[PDB]
Amino acid sequence: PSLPERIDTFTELFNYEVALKSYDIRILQSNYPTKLLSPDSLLPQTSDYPLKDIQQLYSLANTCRGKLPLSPLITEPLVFTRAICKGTQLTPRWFSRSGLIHPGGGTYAARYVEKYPELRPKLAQYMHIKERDNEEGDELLESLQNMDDDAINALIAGASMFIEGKEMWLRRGDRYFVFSKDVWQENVANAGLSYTLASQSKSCFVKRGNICWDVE
Repeated sequence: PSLPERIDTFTELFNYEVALKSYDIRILQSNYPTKLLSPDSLLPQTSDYPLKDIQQLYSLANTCRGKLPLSPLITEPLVFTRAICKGTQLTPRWFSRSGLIHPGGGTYAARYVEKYPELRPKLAQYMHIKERDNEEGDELLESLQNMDDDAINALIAGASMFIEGKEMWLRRGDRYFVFSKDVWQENVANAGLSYTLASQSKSCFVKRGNICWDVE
């Protein structure tokens, strides 16, 4: 049987009621916007802006005075930077409607809570998962925080499947189901498959998520 056919067989060998746990995808997406999951959100974003505007923004952040950047492209970072300077309240709705990510990398919310620590509980949901200490002991948040780049990027892409450490996540219907290796590795073998992780593969001809599939 063809490789895509064997991969279909594989997904059919699971009893989705034996999953270790599952998550509703719609709720995951509403709670964790792509930008709060992506590794690249932590890196500087200054390249998406005119250089002169970024230079003026840094001067404003560093001194709270000077000439104001004229690009319409810099409105949100300008409003944020001026708010810090002038002690202006930024509401949860402001963060929720924003682009979330500060030009310097990381989130508006994380910088705001660094200035006003009392707001950490109210604004945590607008911070990047890697900026959060999980003081709440939230199981899904902790699960997401433990994913390496290739796994979290598979999740961001809505991949049909991906390996997370020793567990496999499988999309079925409106949920992701998580299975133990006792189950999923047996099903690999019984579907007539073998696999390598994308980060380990030297040739990844048939890719799903971070999984490089081949025949057994």
